[PDB]
Amino acid sequence: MVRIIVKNVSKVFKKGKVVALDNVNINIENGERFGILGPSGAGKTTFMRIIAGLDVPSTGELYFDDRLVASNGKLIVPPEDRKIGMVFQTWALYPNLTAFENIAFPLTNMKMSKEEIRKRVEEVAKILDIHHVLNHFPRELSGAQQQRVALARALVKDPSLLLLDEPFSNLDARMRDSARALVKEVQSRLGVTLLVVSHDPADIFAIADRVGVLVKGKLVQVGKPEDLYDNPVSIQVASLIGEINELEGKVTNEGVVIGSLRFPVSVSSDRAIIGIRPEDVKLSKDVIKDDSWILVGKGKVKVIGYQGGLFRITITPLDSEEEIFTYSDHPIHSGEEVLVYVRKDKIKVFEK
Repeated sequence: MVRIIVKNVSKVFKKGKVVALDNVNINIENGERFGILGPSGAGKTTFMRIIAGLDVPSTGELYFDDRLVASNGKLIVPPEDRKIGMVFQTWALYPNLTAFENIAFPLTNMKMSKEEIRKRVEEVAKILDIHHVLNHFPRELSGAQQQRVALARALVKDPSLLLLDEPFSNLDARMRDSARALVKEVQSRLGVTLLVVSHDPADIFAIADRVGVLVKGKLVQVGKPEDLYDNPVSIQVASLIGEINELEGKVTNEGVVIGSLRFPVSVSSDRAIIGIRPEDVKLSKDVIKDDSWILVGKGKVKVIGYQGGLFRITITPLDSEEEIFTYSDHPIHSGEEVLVYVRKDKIKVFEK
């Protein structure tokens, strides 16, 4: 419902000594689901605060449609006038207001009568299925209910933009898929532009259609989540978007050599960084009969972990301390020599 133009936006702290954002440029389209991933919670939150109007660019400009809302150290349109709904891990519910009172709060000075406020709060509460707990204080609500009250609070003034900063991090892991699905449903129903920032790529894959990755205050890649996943511009982006094994080796005519492993790829430099995701690795004790996998050499099991009902098997090549982990239905015990296969088209390689 609103287009966001981020034009050469920079943000410094400590009188210039810290550069949290460095010349960020993004054009977010009306109704787009956009995500930001990156190593710095603070930097991502800084970006989010600038979009919300809780902070301003040190240099550069920010537009909502064609309206200049902030520019070069000046706040031009404050948050309450930007048609934004915020679901921020750091913006909690007021503990001594009931759910109703929490949801009604943003309407206090919106020139609405008592009945108008009640009708609006009840309407939103019904849609988010918390109408029946409106009289409860937050402490007496379940985690999912608190999430829903926070979302109702964000939606009560009918925003054009929904901003989410670590929105599911208060919830038990088991409840997050439901919460992500609810946010997806809300966005579809309202058609709001949506911006989500998170440390967790699962939030990005679930909700965002286009994602930018922030490293050291710089937007280093922008694209569909699957494109960042399969075609990352760097090993750092590769790891931000999902699990990956990072190995360093020597470039040779026969491939990149890492001890007893050799990957059939090359780069122009003397050494290379190999990226291979755990799903793109398979181990065996003898050759397999499957031409969709290629042999890269021998390895030895170093250690096994157990997670999600699967065995996390870590190997190293012979004559190397570099590690590769993968997940399996069955264990291969520590010290065992194995053959290492990978998906050829999934090997990522970068110059060192």
